Amino acid sequence: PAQDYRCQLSRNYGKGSGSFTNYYYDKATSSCKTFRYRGSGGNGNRFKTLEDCEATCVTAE
Repeated sequence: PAQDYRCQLSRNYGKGSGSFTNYYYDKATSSCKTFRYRGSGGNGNRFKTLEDCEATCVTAE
């Protein structure tokens, strides 16, 4: 669960200014969940889908 920093990076949080809603890999649950991404200040490892996120992070390990 740490092949590369692409399985780490930042999540920021995702309050939302315009809200896009993408996924991010939350390393408190070690799984991909969603977040508004904010839009204007989304400083995180954005993932379009969790199946994409899980692919690299969760399944490539």
